[PDB]
Amino acid sequence: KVFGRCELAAAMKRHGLDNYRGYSLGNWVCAAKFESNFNTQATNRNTDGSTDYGILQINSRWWCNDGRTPGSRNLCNIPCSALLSSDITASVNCAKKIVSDGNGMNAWVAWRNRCKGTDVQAWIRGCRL
Ligand SMILES: [Cl-]
Ligand SMILES: [Cl-]
Ligand SMILES: [Cl-]
Ligand SMILES: [Cl-]
Ligand SMILES: [Cl-]
Ligand SMILES: [Cl-]
Ligand SMILES: [Cl-]
Ligand SMILES: [Cl-]
Ligand SMILES: [Cs+]
Ligand SMILES: [Cs+]
Ligand SMILES: [Cs+]
Ligand SMILES: [Cs+]
Ligand SMILES: [Cs+]
Ligand SMILES: [Cs+]
Ligand SMILES: [Cs+]
Repeated sequence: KVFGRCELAAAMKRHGLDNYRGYSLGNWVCAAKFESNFNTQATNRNTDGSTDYGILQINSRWWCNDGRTPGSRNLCNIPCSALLSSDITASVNCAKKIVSDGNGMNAWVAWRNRCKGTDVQAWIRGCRL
């Protein structure tokens, strides 16, 4: 599923991500825009052999099992395919664990490089939330 910007903002809020660990909803929408262009089915292979899955491009190295990432963990206790669903619940639940891991949203390199410190409220401007 390719979400609309306001559509995704609303889903993320519904799932409790708005201000989770102090990160406003715009931060989450901005990260999804640059991670997946809002497409739940986004996959991207990393140089190390791990793969990133879904709207927030969650990495198999730590967070989900794909069966082909040697020496990895599965700390969200999910198959990585669950992160590609049109329903975002599993991605949001896993992202809550990731953002709580010590480095906040810097866990997402694209958030750090393209969202961090910007007018992230623009990503939710105009949305009925
Ligand atoms: Cl929308
Ligand atoms: Cl957009
Ligand atoms: Cl915001
Ligand atoms: Cl594996
Ligand atoms: Cl594990
Ligand atoms: Cl599995
Ligand atoms: Cl959803
Ligand atoms: Cl933080
Ligand atoms: Cs990647
Ligand atoms: Cs790419
Ligand atoms: Cs790649
Ligand atoms: Cs990525
Ligand atoms: Cs493993
Ligand atoms: Cs596990
Ligand atoms: Cs789970």
